[PDB]
Amino acid sequence: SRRRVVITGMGMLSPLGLDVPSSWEGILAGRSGIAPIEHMDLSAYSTRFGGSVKGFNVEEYLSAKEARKLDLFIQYGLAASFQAVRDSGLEVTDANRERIGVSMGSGIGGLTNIENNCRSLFEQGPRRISPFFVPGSIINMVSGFLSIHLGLQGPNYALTTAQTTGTHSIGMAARNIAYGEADVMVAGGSEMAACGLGLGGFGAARALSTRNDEPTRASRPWDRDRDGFVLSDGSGALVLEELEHARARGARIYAELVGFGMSGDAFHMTAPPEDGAGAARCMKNALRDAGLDPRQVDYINAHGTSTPAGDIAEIAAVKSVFGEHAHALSMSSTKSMTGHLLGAAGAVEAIFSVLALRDQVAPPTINLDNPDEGCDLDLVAHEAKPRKIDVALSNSFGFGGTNGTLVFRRFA
Amino acid sequence: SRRRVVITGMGMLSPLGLDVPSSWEGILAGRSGIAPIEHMDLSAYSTRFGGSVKGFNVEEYLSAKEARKLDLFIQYGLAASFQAVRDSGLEVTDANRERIGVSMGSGIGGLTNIENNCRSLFEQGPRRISPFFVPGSIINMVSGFLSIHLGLQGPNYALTTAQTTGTHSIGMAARNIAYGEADVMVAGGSEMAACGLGLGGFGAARALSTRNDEPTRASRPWDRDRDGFVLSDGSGALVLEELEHARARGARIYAELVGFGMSGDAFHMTAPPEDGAGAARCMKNALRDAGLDPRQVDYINAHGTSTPAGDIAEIAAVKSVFGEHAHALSMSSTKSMTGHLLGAAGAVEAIFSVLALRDQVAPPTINLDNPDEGCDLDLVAHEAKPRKIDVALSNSFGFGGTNGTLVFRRFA
Ligand SMILES: COC(=O)c1cccc(NS(C)(=O)=O)c1
Repeated sequence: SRRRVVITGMGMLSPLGLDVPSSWEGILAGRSGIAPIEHMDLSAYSTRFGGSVKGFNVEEYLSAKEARKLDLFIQYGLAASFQAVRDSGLEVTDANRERIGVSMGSGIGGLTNIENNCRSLFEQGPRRISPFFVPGSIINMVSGFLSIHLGLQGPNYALTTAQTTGTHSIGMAARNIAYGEADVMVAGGSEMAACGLGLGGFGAARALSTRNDEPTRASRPWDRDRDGFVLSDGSGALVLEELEHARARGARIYAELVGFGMSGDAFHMTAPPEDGAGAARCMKNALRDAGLDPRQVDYINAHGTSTPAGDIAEIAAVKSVFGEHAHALSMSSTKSMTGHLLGAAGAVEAIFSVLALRDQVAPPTINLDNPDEGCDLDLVAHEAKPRKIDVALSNSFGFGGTNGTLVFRRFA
Repeated sequence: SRRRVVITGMGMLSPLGLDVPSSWEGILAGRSGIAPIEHMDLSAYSTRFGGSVKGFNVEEYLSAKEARKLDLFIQYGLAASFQAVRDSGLEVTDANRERIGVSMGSGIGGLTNIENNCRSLFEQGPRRISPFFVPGSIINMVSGFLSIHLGLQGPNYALTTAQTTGTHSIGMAARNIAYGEADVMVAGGSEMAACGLGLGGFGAARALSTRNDEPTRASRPWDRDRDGFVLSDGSGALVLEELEHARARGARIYAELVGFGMSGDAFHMTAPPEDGAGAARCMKNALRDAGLDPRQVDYINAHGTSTPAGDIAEIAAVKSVFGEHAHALSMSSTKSMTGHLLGAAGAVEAIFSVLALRDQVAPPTINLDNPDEGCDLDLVAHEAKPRKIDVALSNSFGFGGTNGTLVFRRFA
């Protein structure tokens, strides 16, 4: 019978900071982490900026010897996972190791590593392919390398549901705990798709902002002048814990995870439907799961990708789910500042939602100068809004029309 | 209390055939799907063979427009899903479409398209990358495209847990039904890693059989002359359905999925431990989930990959779990014949496990000419064995020490 799941630990790499509090500081100040990309030459690309992780030192977590074998996406997952576990103060013993698992997801996984090894194969032949290519690049190795390093013998898996990976990864880890399969899960995602194939691939789709000359203003969710999403890199991890297990060890509890919703648009491979019908079905699943009256929802951390079609469909989905109460809650897209971390977006945004609850403040949607046709909600334009937040909601929407919703609330 | 989950439809592309009955005819006759890989220069490669899908006609499934947009691994999963849905007799309606979801996974995803779009990027630059590169290539697009073609609005996701993908996909789909989030799920996996990056990547780790001279004898699980796994292509898809829902529409029920177990080894990135302690915990977990005593098990579809470390760890884990019953059960590796479909291994093997229940026969381990040290179990060497099978287990172990077990039971 269903058990309660709380957040005891969190960890992060974002374009705004090398940890949770440095990133959060940035969210509330309305700072941008978007800048021209330097690790490669992008003069042949229509988009030349992104949300880079700045000054990451992997040797704060791992040996240079192991780091050399692993794609940045894994290094980012491990970094945030280590932060989360440390921040929970949990000690892994023989008594508990079978009851602690991990679910860290990614959309694309180790694409830099695959690109480079493709370069070696086409330039020099198959004998130049790294022996570490596969285990150093595949999406499930954040879960595997984390389990090897900490000795987690619990459920060990990884989702790839594109831009919804983070939300789904957290939600299903919660179901693991709630229904007895584990007492603790390390959950979230990591992405690093800032290579030629990513910026080029999203380029060819015409899916990205091309505001090369003002990169900090490019991601402008619900603004009339938005021209696509901003590609960003990073990681989010949370320690999810069964409540009594958290109590029994005097764990500091940030919030409760009360509800998780999934739905498929069954509409289009890449475009969300204009109405947000699938997003609406997903949010309703989440509220029912949480046993809530929708008027209890105080903050929504929107997906808010800064795409024409994506942003407007959220507004419809929300108005549709929350009727007149749509006008009373506060909804923001932190992707105004971080950009879109793809498979990591749901993970870092889950953490912002939990810190919104702890600090009783809605983060801003920056660059929202001229809200677009029908974008007439409290979108927290420009500046953080101190306010009462008892129940917070994090949405994610991805290619394949795959939707995920997380519901958190204050815990007493 | 939990809802019972049965199998009402199954679908497959394998190296043994273009559907289930053809595949299963191969398995029981002990035929091999392994052969030199064609229309592809493997001169510079230590491995020149594997399990191809022979004669696949995607225009039976998709228009040529929509098949050109999609990586072969998506084509293969869609073919298995469409087969499985057809095989179930299920009718999708506005009344049930919110209760039908998809969890089709992949280990590696769209390598072939990454290779080809890479060729474009290096030779000619980023402007030659396909607009459909990203959505044509990412692992969740079997779930995505299937949901769009059939109007499935249920839980829509994808796992990627390396060689455990297929087993985890089916188990977690079963969970979605058992606990009332869906009444039907299409679950399993697909893979097409028979490109340069795949043969090269697994080549570079010396993980592959190089018995180039006798490709049909290369896969020889538990035989003393084994020298690594054979790389194979294809897909498996099962329609999972809540029992009362199947019964109401008078569906043919193949068998019941009664148990699902997971564990992590927390040992090595690619090698299991010697004693299979992790696989042991995973099997124990599945049998507990099924309310089953180990003595009740009759058949095991092994992971049985034909690696030296992997084949022997599995024997130790079967001896540790089953003790005095370990020689009475029958355990064969159908990879002896199909080779290793990686993410799709668990799905076609769940199907072979369901048909071992239907037809009351253990598939052979072919090539088991000389059992190795301590490989003294009933491994069904050379030839299919008719016998009593009430309960059958399917095992999948994966890079990152990610373990998954499914327990099937006869239905009446
Ligand atoms: C996966 O383990 C569970 O116990 C469980 C129980 C109930 C529902 C679910 N849904 S999910 C997490 O697979 O999306 C899982």
